[PDB]
Amino acid sequence: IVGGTASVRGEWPWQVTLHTTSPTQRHLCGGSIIGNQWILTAAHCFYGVESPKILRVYSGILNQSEIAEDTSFFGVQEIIIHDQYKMAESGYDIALLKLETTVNYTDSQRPISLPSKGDRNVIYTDCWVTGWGYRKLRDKIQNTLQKAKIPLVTNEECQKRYRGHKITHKMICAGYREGGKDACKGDSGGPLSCKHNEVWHLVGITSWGEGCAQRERPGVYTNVVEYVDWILEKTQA
Ligand SMILES: *[C@](=O)([C]([C][C][C][N]C([N])=[N])[N]C(=O)[C]N1C(=O)C([N][C]([C])[C])=[C]N=C1C1=[C][C]=C(Cl)C(Cl)=[C]1)C1=N[C]=[C]S1
Repeated sequence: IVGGTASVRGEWPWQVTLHTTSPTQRHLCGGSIIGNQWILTAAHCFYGVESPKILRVYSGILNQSEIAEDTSFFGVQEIIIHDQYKMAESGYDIALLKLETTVNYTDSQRPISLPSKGDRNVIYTDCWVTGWGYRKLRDKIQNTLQKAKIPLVTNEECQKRYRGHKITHKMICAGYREGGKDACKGDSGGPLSCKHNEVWHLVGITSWGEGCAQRERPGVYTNVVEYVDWILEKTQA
């Protein structure tokens, strides 16, 4: 996260850090608890990933340093990538992680509510992007979970900032005209959480963008509300 600040422990209880154990363990992407055994994240996070066996999901984390060899984690039983996904910039950058065990909800770990189709006309004015991602284009994973408030921008506007791409209705953008605050490398798969009516809603999934926090270059996120039926379909046993 660029231009953000340290989060308060348990402030974003649905936020998980997805680690890979290959070649040595390291943070790979962000993700969001949406079910007792379901993590919603970004499909592009799995480039090269051949098996769920090398994945480890850690919940209730604030600092990466909390994560050691003796720290409990959730194994991944299945990786479900949208069959229409090809690359981040094209869309359908969404994926589900079916955990090998169920998450016991608590103040440090609980699920975030999915947006409702009737919530497509709502104007979210209190959105935040979070992650252990880069603070600078060429930096490294951050120890403490960062947060940044970022206003949403209409797709028409986003399109103007990305004339080389096609911004579809299954995408949603957020950023400041002058940049300064944005998601960056390592925040991918993480949530774009918007508080509406005293309830936090998973509005988007950190997907892509040109550089980080650049002026006139909003971050592009997967528009979650467009995938509620897909999510129901893939999670319904
Ligand atoms: C994600 O942490 C980052 C988040 C960056 C979002 N940036 C922003 N709001 N300014 N994701 C990517 O870098 C995704 N991605 C891209 O955004 C582009 N953008 C073009 C316009 C330059 C290109 N390629 C990717 C991409 C990166 C990595 C993989 Cl493995 C794949 Cl398949 C695509 C992370 N995503 C992966 C690791 S960190």
